[PDB]
Amino acid sequence: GDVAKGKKTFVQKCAQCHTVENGGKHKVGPNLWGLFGRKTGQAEGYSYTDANKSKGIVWNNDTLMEYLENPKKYIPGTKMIFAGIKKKGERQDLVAYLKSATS
Ligand code: COH
Repeated sequence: GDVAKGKKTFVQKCAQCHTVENGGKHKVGPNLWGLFGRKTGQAEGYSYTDANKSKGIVWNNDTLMEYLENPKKYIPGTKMIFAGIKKKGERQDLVAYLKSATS
């Protein structure tokens, strides 16, 4: 995807609740450094719902694309209150940015 477009999407729709840099702070939601290839609910020092800790899947392109379309459908009980990025292209560019900015 397009990293520069995904970045703007992240700043507009995600930054209020998340940081991406290494050592970044937890805001409403968890810092996302190291997200890819890791199981759900594993950011150090963040208090996740039991649902986000137990989903049990590994975050990658496939699972993040599904999740970001409708967070609560994928993780029922989640405290991330956000409707989702409905357009596939916008979601793909956002995943491209996340992959680039979290490692
Ligand atoms: C109003 C707050 C808010 C918004 C707008 C938002 C917008 C977005 C966003 C924008 C499209 C992106 C890319 C993300 C991405 C994520 N968020 Co949020 N998140 C938010 C609050 C949270 C919270 C809170 C959690 C933890 C949920 C839980 O523990 O159930 C979270 C969890 C997540 C996770 C799972 C982390 C993990 O399993 O370690 C990802 C990925 N996210 N979030």
